[PDB]
Amino acid sequence: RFLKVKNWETDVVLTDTLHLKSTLETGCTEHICMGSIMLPTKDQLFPLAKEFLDQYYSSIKRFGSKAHMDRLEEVNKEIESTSTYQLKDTELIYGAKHAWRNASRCVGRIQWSKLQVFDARDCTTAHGMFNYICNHVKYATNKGNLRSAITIFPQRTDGKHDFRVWNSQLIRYAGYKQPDGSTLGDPANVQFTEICIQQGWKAPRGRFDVLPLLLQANGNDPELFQIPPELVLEVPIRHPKFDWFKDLGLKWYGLPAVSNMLLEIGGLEFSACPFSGWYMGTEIGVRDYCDNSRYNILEEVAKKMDLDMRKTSSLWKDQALVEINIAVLYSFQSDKVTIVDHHSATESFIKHMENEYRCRGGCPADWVWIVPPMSGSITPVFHQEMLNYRLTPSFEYQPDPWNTHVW
Amino acid sequence: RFLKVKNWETDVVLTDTLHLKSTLETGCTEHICMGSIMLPVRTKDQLFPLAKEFLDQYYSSIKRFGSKAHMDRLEEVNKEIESTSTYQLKDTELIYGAKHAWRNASRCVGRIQWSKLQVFDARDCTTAHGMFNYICNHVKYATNKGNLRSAITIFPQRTDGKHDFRVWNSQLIRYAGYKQPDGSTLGDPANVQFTEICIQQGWKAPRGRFDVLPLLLQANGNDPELFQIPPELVLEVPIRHPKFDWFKDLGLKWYGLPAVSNMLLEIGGLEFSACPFSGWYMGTEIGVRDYCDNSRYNILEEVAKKMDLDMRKTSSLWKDQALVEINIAVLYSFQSDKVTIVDHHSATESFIKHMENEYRCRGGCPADWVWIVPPMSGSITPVFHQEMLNYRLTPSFEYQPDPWNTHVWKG
Ligand code: HEM
Ligand code: HEM
Ligand SMILES: Cc1cc(N)nc(CCc2cc(F)cc(CCCN(C)C)c2)c1
Ligand SMILES: Cc1cc(N)nc(CCc2cc(F)cc(CCCN(C)C)c2)c1
Ligand SMILES: C[C@H](O)[C@H](O)[C@H]1CNc2nc(N)[nH]c(=O)c2N1
Ligand SMILES: C[C@H](O)[C@H](O)[C@H]1CNc2nc(N)[nH]c(=O)c2N1
Ligand SMILES: [Zn+2]
Repeated sequence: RFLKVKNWETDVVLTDTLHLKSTLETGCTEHICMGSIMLPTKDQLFPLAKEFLDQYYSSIKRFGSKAHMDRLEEVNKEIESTSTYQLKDTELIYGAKHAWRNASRCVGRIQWSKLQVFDARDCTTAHGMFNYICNHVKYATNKGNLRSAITIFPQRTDGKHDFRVWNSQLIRYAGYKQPDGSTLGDPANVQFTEICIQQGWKAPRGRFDVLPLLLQANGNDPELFQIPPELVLEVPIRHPKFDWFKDLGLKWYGLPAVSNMLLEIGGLEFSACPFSGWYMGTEIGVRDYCDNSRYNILEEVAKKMDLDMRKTSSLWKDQALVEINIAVLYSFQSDKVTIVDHHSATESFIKHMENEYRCRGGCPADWVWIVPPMSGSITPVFHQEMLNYRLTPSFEYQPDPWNTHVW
Repeated sequence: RFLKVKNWETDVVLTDTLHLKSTLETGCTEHICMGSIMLPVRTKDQLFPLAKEFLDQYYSSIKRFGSKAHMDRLEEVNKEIESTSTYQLKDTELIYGAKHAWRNASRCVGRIQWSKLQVFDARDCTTAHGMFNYICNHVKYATNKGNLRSAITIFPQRTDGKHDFRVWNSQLIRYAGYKQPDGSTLGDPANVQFTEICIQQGWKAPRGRFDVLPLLLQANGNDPELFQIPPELVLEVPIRHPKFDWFKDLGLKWYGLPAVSNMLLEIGGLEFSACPFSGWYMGTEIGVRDYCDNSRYNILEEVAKKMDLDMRKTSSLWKDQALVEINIAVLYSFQSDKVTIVDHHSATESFIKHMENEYRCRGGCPADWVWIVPPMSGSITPVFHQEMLNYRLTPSFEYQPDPWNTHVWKG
């Protein structure tokens, strides 16, 4: 019931007590581990509220206070009357920060307490949503000196008045299927791109077309908006040794901003809660550029390097992979856009774990997602045992809106 | 019940039914995933159902389920159990069992080869000297002058837990580690404790960076005895790089034969506590883990210096760059010397095909993603994108405690 995790590089052992507070389920059982699977009423509401308010009031050293009891009573009375309840600003900010703190798949959580929370609960329309999002984008970008932020739209009511950002991320490149049979731009975004066109977007059929926002307010029909180009900071990718690299025509955007997840706080559900931090280099250079079902540039790069691509054992793929990731980091750094390499980031995370174990009694972590997609065992997280469990508040996946939407 | 796994690169979906035959536990619960945790004398009572489960599987596999031969065998085993408190496997059952333990090993990427395993029956062995002879023969057969052949040698099963056969070496061939008074380490830091035991047991250490350890062999629960594997049987490979000529001067080599000797083979409830097995190396085992772990030979710095990489900031990815060159060198050396080796691209691609074949023919393939994905370049291998289900089937290979912690010394 008290669990130990070992680091096999350092022999440091940590003891986890925090998992006992866990409430949501894992997908795993005593007979089967699903650790590598990517996607495994009033009566319901009050214990969730209580659960949350207890941890909130504990966090401010006011557990068992009159203010605690009063709030507990006030929320209880409000649920009986209104079926739901509204969070105080203080609770909202606490909840969002802790959702991030509890994100077991996030290597960047050392930063969790430094998060700018934009309260957009007064938003009523898609145009309003657009305004709020432009402001988020500009604030977070900060001329390349990135700052973590979340913008939080009104909470779910009856599920028929959901606010949704249809984009999976605030900033992404379009995807187009060619009559050539091939794929132009980002293959991951082909279907979403069609929904944009079908809803009226005039696509420029390029390779790096920043997508438009598709915004849904109050359960109404979604609408299209274009982020001001001057608010989308992009970085042309060059290599600090290969002059030819620039001719590949690669660029990426500076702001990673996830917009499709569900924020759950104290039983309440925030269906539209876009959040952003800054990139770890491998996200772009390993996954975005080298994934086979993505931009898949390994072959082109290798040829420019004149590698023997006859036999896998020459490790030409591995060599190109490194150089591509070198270029990414170099290009962001040169243009003063915040970025972190996988060594720095995993090193920070180990320090964060040790802090969390020391100050909270644990840190839920998903090894499968925490270990970088390149050079795994030369990062300290590879050698770190991690316990994965679900704490609340949380960010959760939710179904894409086009499957759910009564049009 | 049915379970789906998805490959996120291809959208290929597979359906697992095999997990219904799972017995042993995972360590996980509905509240916690222990998927990245490294680690987790039997009564007649529990033994016969374990025997029966096994014998049912065996007779199904040879398409004689329910046959008179099947029924007589169950009969014969049941009686032998209630009479002698244990039982003996037939040669055929032993071979079937060993192959399936490998086939079931969810942490092994090399399982496409599982049906080609040479099984050496060493159940007639009685002394440590006899163990030595068997192990030399295994090493010679498996090495095959560089054309490596998978093999396993199976020593007598556990009886009361007081007469265990054990190979004290974690692997048959491995380099010594020596801790210096200044705190530095000569050789393989992983093997310091065991090296110290060997020395205490009377081994004369040459004290170099690549000293092959002697074998420490325990028969019938007696105190272990030291033996030196004939050097001419230990195939080694000097590591050089195809373009960097200074790489040879790093003075690196490795042995060709990876042979795990510290695990326990369970077949039909019987426990084989000494069952050394061998295959051939995937390059990253040596080039990534052995050479480049901070806790092992740790050569990243020296290599990076000789390549003259910018090492002042990690963002140059000097470590990643050096790591690739080292791994090219390992593969290059082995291939040049005609010693069997496989790269992590070939091996993972072969595993995916094996896994899919297993799903179609067997209804599943238990696999541990955390171990299957190679320790470099993870997502440019197809296993990274493959959802996997991890569960435990028997027969199986299991960890067991280190013998120096449990052994009762006779003196
Ligand atoms: C500030 C620097 C940050 C870094 C370096 C970072 C890094 C990462 C990385 C590399 C991943 C894996 C994503 C993937 O492979 O697709 C991830 C996942 C995740 N991050 Fe962080 N992140 C940062 C900020 C944030 C913030 C501000 C939040 C929320 C407020 C957050 C919440 C999450 C969540 C919920 C996941 C898992 C999402 C999923 O399961 O798909 N991150 N992060
Ligand atoms: C023939 C070529 C083979 C290849 C390329 C191969 C590859 C591998 C690799 C890379 C690992 C991970 C090792 C580590 O990271 O320490 C592994 C683990 C394992 N292999 Fe295979 N292997 C082969 C043959 C065999 C054979 C012949 C057996 C048994 C009959 C076997 C059983 C296992 C088991 C039980 C593990 C898990 C070890 C543990 O948990 O410590 N393998 N294999
Ligand atoms: C907040 C944040 C910071 C950071 N460094 N990275 C992220 C993820 C950004 C991202 C950006 C993006 F465009 C796509 C994805 C993942 C796509 C869906 N997966 C599940 C296949 C993620 C988010
Ligand atoms: C049979 C076989 C084939 C193959 N390609 N590889 C192996 C593993 C070889 C090996 C050889 C070795 F010396 C050490 C290890 C791992 C030690 C335990 N870890 C947790 C530190 C493994 C075994
Ligand atoms: C199947 C497997 O779970 C899938 O490929 C995962 C593996 N680990 C990952 N880790 C991160 N950080 N991001 C990912 O998209 C994935 N994909
Ligand atoms: C903590 C973690 O489970 C540990 O470092 C594992 C990770 N995956 C591995 N995978 C392989 N093949 N071999 C290993 O030793 C490990 N070590
Ligand atoms: Zn699990």
